[PDB]
Amino acid sequence: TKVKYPDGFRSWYHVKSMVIQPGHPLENPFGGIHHVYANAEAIQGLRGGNYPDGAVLVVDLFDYQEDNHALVEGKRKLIGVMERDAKRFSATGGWGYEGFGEGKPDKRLVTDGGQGCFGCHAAQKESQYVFSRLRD
Amino acid sequence: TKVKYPDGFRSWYHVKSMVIQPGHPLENPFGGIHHVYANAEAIQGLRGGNYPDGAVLVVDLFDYQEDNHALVEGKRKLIGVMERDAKRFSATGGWGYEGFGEGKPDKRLVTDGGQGCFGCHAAQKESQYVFSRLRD
Ligand code: HEC
Ligand code: HEC
Ligand SMILES: [Zn+2]
Ligand SMILES: [Zn+2]
Repeated sequence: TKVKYPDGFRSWYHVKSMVIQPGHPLENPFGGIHHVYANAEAIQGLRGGNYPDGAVLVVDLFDYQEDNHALVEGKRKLIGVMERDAKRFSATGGWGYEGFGEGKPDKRLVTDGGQGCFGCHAAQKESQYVFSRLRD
Repeated sequence: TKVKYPDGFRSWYHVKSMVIQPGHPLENPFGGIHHVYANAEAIQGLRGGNYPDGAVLVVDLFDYQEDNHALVEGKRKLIGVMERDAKRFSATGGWGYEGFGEGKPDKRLVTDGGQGCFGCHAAQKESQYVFSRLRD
């Protein structure tokens, strides 16, 4: 009942990106440039299907440096991972919630079995707990 | 002698992102959040392998909006496209250069056979006229 580290996530479908700057309510700790990645299974959910067991969403969070009016990606801060399993992750609405510090499998960030993650993602129950929207 | 519209580039490997903000010397026309994509052939060349003919790099440029210390992706402004053909695009260092307004296949932008594009990209002869570097 631990989220598997999503090996190869970096080769998945890039869903969207956002910059969270200092002053954002979520600055600690989602401050930075982030990219959302979906595996094949998660794409079915993003396209308007039911999220199937084995869907994985990853949010990939980088530091950035403001250099002469460019924001330039620096070090990877962490990844967030949502792993679909309606049974095993039933306590958090069928998604397993995990963080990996610097995107390393040995740096698990989640210490409450994902209740805090779920507490915010709950606001999106009607879109199956996923904020990101597919775009061209 | 024309660069093909890179159908499906949104499914390709996401190489990197950067934000160019007001004040940047390249604000016209490179202002916004841009995402770099690489097909399989392009990935070979980015890894320090060589670029096969049919390698395609895309730079996907979005407008952004400020939204309470978040930069949020808005409308697509354009895509830039580099298509590898050592012989056919030999006048511009073996890469064909094209822009598509709003990434629409019908809004081709380049009028000088890509000499303008190649001029800036020539700074990067040492790495085959590619600025982007693979990251983790
Ligand atoms: C609100 C106060 C949040 C808490 C606590 C957590 N997340 Fe979150 N998450 C949030 C938003 C507003 C977004 C969308 C960002 C965007 O670019 O639109 C996200 C996104 C994710 C993603 C990408 C999938 C998606 O739902 O869009 C993942 C994989 C994700 N978040 C995981 C995650 C984990 C593991 C958390 C606990 C450590 C967590 N999030 C907390 C808002 C909030
Ligand atoms: C300098 C003033 C530039 C001119 C004119 C053009 N491009 Fe460019 N390009 C430039 C930089 C500094 C970068 C890297 C951006 C980053 O995030 O690192 C790019 C990138 C591209 C890419 C992605 C591949 C790469 O080399 O990194 C493509 C596909 C690309 N640019 C195409 C392109 C075309 C078609 C142009 C003429 C319309 C063009 N570029 C002009 C700098 C400059
Ligand atoms: Zn403020
Ligand atoms: Zn600035």
